Amino acid sequence: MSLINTKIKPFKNQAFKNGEFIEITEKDTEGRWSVFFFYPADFTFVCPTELGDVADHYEELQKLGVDVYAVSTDTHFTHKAWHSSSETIAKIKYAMIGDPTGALTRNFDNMREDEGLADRATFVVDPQGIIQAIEVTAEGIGRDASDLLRKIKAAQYVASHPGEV
Amino acid sequence: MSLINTKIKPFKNQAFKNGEFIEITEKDTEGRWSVFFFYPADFTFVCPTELGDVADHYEELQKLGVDVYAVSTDTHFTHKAWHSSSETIAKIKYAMIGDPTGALTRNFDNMREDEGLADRATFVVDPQGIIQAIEVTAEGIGRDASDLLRKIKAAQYVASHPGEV
Amino acid sequence: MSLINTKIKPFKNQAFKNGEFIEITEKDTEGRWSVFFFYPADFTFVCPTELGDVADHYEELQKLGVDVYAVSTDTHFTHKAWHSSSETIAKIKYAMIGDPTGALTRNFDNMREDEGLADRATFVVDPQGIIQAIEVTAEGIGRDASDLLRKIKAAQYVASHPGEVCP
Amino acid sequence: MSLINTKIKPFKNQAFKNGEFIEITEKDTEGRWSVFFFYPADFTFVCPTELGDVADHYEELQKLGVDVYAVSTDTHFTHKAWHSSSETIAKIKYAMIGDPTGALTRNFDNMREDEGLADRATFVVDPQGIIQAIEVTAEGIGRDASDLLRKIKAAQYVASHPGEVCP
Amino acid sequence: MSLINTKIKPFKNQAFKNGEFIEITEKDTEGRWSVFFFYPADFTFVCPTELGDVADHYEELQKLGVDVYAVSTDTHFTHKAWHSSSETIAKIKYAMIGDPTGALTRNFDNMREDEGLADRATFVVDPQGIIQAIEVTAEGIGRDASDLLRKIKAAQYVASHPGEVC
Amino acid sequence: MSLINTKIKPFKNQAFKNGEFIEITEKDTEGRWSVFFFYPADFTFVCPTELGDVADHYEELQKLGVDVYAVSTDTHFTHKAWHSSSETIAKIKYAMIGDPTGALTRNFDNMREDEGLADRATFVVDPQGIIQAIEVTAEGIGRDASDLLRKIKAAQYVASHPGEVCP
Amino acid sequence: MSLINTKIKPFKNQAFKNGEFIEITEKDTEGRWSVFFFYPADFTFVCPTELGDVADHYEELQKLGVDVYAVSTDTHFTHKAWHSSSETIAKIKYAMIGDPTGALTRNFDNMREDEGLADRATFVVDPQGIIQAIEVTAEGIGRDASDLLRKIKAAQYVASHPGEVCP
Amino acid sequence: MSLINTKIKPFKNQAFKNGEFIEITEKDTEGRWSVFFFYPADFTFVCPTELGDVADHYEELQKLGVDVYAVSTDTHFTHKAWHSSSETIAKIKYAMIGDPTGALTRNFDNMREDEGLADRATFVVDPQGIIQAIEVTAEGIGRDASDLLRKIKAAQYVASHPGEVC
Amino acid sequence: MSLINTKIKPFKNQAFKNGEFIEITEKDTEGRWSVFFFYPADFTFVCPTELGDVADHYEELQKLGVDVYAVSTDTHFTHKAWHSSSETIAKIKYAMIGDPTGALTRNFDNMREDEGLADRATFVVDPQGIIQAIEVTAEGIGRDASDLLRKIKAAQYVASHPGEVCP
Amino acid sequence: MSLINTKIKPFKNQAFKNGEFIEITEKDTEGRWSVFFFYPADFTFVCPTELGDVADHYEELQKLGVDVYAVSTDTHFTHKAWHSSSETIAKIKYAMIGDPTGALTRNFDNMREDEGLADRATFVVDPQGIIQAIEVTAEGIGRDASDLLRKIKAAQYVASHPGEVCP
Repeated sequence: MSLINTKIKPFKNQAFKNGEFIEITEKDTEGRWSVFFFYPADFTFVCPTELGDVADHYEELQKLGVDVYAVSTDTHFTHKAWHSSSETIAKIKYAMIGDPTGALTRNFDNMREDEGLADRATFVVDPQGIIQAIEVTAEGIGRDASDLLRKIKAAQYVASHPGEV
Repeated sequence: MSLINTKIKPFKNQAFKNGEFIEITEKDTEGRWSVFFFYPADFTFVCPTELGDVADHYEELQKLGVDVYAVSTDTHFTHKAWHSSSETIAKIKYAMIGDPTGALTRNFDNMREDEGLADRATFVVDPQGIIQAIEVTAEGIGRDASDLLRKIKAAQYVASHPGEV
Repeated sequence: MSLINTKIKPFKNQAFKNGEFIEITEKDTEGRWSVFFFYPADFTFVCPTELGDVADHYEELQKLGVDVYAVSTDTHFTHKAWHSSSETIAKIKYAMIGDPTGALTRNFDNMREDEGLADRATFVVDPQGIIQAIEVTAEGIGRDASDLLRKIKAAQYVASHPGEVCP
Repeated sequence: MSLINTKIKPFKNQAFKNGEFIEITEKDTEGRWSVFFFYPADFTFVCPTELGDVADHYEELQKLGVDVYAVSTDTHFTHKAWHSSSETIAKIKYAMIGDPTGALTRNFDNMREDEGLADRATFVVDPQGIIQAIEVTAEGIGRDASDLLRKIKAAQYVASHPGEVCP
Repeated sequence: MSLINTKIKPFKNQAFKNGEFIEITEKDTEGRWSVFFFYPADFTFVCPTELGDVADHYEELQKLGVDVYAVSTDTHFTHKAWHSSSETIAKIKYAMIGDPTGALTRNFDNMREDEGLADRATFVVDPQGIIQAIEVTAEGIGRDASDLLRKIKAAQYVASHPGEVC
Repeated sequence: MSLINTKIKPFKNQAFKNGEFIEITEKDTEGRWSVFFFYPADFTFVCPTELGDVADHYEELQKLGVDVYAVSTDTHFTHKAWHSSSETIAKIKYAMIGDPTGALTRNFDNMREDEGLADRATFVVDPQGIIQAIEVTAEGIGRDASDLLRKIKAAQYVASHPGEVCP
Repeated sequence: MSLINTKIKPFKNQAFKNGEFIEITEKDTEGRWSVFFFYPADFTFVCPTELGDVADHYEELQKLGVDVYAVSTDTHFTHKAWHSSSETIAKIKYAMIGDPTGALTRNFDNMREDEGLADRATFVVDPQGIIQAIEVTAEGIGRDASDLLRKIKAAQYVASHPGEVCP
Repeated sequence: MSLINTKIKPFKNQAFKNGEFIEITEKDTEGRWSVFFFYPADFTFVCPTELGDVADHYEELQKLGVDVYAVSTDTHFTHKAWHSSSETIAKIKYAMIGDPTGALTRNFDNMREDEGLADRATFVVDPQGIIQAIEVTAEGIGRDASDLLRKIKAAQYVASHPGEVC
Repeated sequence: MSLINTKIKPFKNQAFKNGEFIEITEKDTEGRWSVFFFYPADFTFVCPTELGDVADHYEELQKLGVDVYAVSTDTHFTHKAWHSSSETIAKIKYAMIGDPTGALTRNFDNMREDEGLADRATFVVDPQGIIQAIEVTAEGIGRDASDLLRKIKAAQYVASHPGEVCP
Repeated sequence: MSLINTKIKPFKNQAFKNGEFIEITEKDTEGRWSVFFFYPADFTFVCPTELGDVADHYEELQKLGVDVYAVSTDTHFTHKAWHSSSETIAKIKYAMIGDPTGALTRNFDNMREDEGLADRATFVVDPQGIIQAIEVTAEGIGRDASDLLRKIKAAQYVASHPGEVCP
């Protein structure tokens, strides 16, 4: 059974956001468009072009009323260090959630059970909590932020206008 | 458990391809890059911009050595009629698979069990049979063919060069 | 476990009738004689002589107080397209139900599980919902509408005169 | 889970035919067209027009290479007595199978479980054993043999010459 | 797991009695001694000596306040035909129950599953519904009606005079 | 499920016979007619008319090649005492089996579970081990040995002469 | 799991006592010291020295307020016969319980399952129903009534005088 | 579900015997009469009359070819301390087994689960390993060694002279 | 599933303290710092340096408001005898708990299942009942009380003043 | 179910050591003294005094023939970053294992299931693989490396002189 068009499960995770630690839950996503951006690990040799691309469009997403949540199995302590260490990660101003339990990752059925890391997946959730769009990729295959931006605009248009030609 | 990075299951489905009925199986996908394009139904009032967009890039995909498989719960008899009826569907020259049993749709966990139709999903499969990229969307939210094209080129680059910076 | 002389199971399917879509249920059948006409698929190369033959007698069936329900595993969107495409299907004035779930087909135990299509079966249901006549045929074997009419008239005769047969 | 286009299940029943008892199995039906004719009970007040109709066409069915098997839940001993009793049943020259177990009746899914009798169903089986036509009716609703004969000729035509007919 | 000294299960069966069809249930057996006489089938070549014997003793049984119920897997329509056909069955004044479902036969655990016919068994049921005597035999083995009559008289004596210690 | 026309289950019980103890098994019943005579208990106040009646016919039964086995849930030690105690039981020359475990009683489905005693049942078994006749009665209802003797002669006749049809 | 220091399970058995039958239950043991004396069978060739030894001390046990219950898997009818038969058993004035169902024997976990008889066990139960002493032996090994009497006096002493510490 | 007439389960336990530690197993009991004497605990205020009685009769038991094994849930280290401490326990010449695991106690179904101590029970085991006599009592109830001695002699007589019918 | 940072499970054990027996439960540890000190057995040849070390620091622990509980699988009766026997154990003024059930030992997951003795483990529990420090060693490896004392002072400091220390 | 004196379970984890990644298994530990040092997370604000204190004594441990294994639930990619970031972690010359699965942490029963991080535990393993010493502490309570060294030397002394303690 697919996760498309289903309500997101509850959670409690700590996160790093613009130099301050915070706690996000499913309560925070209510009445807001949410974007859960899963990625495997921090401090990897792979280019963080995907996270940096979303950082560029984050001003645009905030104007649409869309929150962004970068998720990974590393701790939020690690996210703070990787923000200060890397130049590309310094650009992001959205919440970077840590999921050492893996609970939030397993809610979206997105766990590499052998590696203990999250697969590369992007989810789009409406104010009601229902998942409207999913995108999963293998390693080395990037996901485009401008493509994501179009999918969100389409989702907001459908919620506004049911049954268009 | 996710379908990402798993081998595709076996199948036997009839299909319509450039004016001729044919039978495709998992044997045909072996040694070839395959793209399974799921969509709910034929003769709907919704614009088939997604199928028409892939038709434009089909010349380009064939040069990369990539086969395309449009899948739906309607019969292959219905696919022939919709090819002759519609102008946008007349453009496609790839196989349009019919899945009235739903077996091929349920192999990819992509069934609307209430409606008896397939969800809007796109899959990318390598010559080995392993799924490298997944994209699922709700109705009204289109998927971009140029975005898909980039994800395939990336997948072929990774298969060629393991462990790039 | 014969399916004859049993009350029809409840259902909720979308259908196409006279250029507009409608929702049909078991609530619509009660209080009226119903005829569920199953066929495997739309846009098949085999002729719809059976479907067109019922369309000719539909004026007589409506006069008798009998509704007709053409059922198939295709969508109602296809039923609209196949109505405009073919001449024989353009004669159809009754509802053409779509059953992509197969639920309505499985209620009558009439599903080809391998193919995922309905078998060629015709059922006659009284106002109470009880099935009084069944006719199932293989591919290529035609179902006569004139014989169907005779069975309907016989069923209505027995309903009007219960236990008054063969003296 | 329809019985149409499926191979018949094996059986072993006693039967009465032309003044002597015989044992009939699924092996007797092999390589030959068979017609299983079910009816509820013997010595009923209902007129056996359906049994008599097939008896008239039996000479014509034997020319087509078609065997007929009348089946009921009564014993083969009972069938012999009903042959000597009624003048309509005296016309019967085909085998009258007794099915007190109900096994043969339940193989065709044609048992009135609460009554312990078979329903009025007619089946057409090809030499391969595959069921090509089914016809079930309620009490009082007659099954005409002329339509059955037409269905058999159609079935034999499709088996002989696949790839037809109308486009 | 025996069937002796147990209350009979409820049932609904059609039967033929003196040129007329009737419906018997467990309600009809209440407040009366009953005798369920199972036999395999009608119109068989085997001698109907067993049913003919009970027909002779039926006058005696009706005096004792005992009803007789001949049960079989054949229909009640056949019982009527077999009554007019045979001269031995013409002596039958008691009810001939038809059990095509087999439910009544299955209540007494007396069914040949592979044959679909009832085994030749005899049961004696008191007014309370409790089974007091059981007799089962194989094909060709005769059941004596005079011995049955003796058992019924003994059953009625014990019910009337319980705890008489010899 | 009926026990008529079924092979007896295997057993190993201790028994008292003719002033000495012996062990009886299903091996002893092979190739011989056997009669299993169940009764509830020893030293009861009820008159043992049933056991004494069989003892009178035991001389005749041995000429027919028939063994008798009186079974009960009491010990074989108790049977020896009851043989010496009562004058009616002193007539018995056949084996008196004790079944304190109740295994042999439960093989014939003849146990009063709440009481822990056997019901009054009599079984006739042929040399093959198949049960040909069953007779069960309630307390106070006597079982006739003359009728039992008659049933055995009928059983031996049918075994020797299969399928006798009377003219 | 040990049965020592546990409340006895409920039961309802028929027993022979002093020339007449009676029904014993767990209700009868309430508010009184009880002694359950198990032995395998009646009319055995083994000398009943154990039962006769308790009969000698029964006069003394009744002064202590102690009831005795001789239990066995034989019927109470058999106990009456064995009371009249043997001279050693004629001494017994306490209740001789019969347990053909074996329920009371299995309450004390004292059944030879393969044999269908009780083992040689003796239990001492206080007014509360709690088991204070257990004594089990094999065949041929005698149980002393004098030692049993001593154990009861010790049990009554401890019940009256809890936690006695010797200086 | 009784423990009478059943072969003893195998075991491995440390024990104290005559100022020296030893390891006893089921192998040591083979070909010899054994007496497993369970008691709850060491250093208790209750009188050790039961163990003292067996110590007096131990010479008699060794003549009969009978070994004695005093078992308890305490360690064998404590048994040594309790041997030197008390004067009644100083009479003990037989082995004092320690069973802190409780395995040997659980083999005889003789454990107070909530207390974690063994119930006061006595067992008599023949050379074959079969249990011939069992005796269990509650706290404060004395076990007689002279009666135990009588049972052992009776057990040896029956083994020697089986089927002597009086 | 670590025991660190978890509330201790409830118990009820007998113990010896200053020449008299007492019952200790989880309720006695409430509102007070507790130290559960496990060791395998009494009267062992191994030198009790670890027991003696804590006895020297017990006066210092009582000032900090810390109770000490020496635990083993031996009985509380045994602990009394070992107190009078050894001169090192004579220094003990804290409670010596006996755990013959092993329940208290198994609550801390500290049982040598094959030996039936406790392992050499030391636990530190706060007034809330939460375990703040664990230390387990093998046979021969000593646990020093000076390090334990330091760990307790650190635990009391963190409880008093959260938010430390080094960045 | 104490974890002391048990053979360590097999594992396969990635690790960081001296600026390069390596794979460590139970195969690497056998034949050598090993020390598994668990800590909850990298880049925590709390000081790594415990981790730096072991780095000071690592020259002495390598001389004693002892390997050190720092374990945590973070990736080995973070261990490399935290090595370059902090001064105290730059002193680390031994392997720092990553355990994102938590498998290695769950082998030692040292997982905070709520937080998904390892508890502060230190284990000492001999060449045979048997665990000889365990030390677990809460957050804020320091683990002394000088005390750890003493336990190691004690474990090696007992291994060299088995059963030669405390005379």
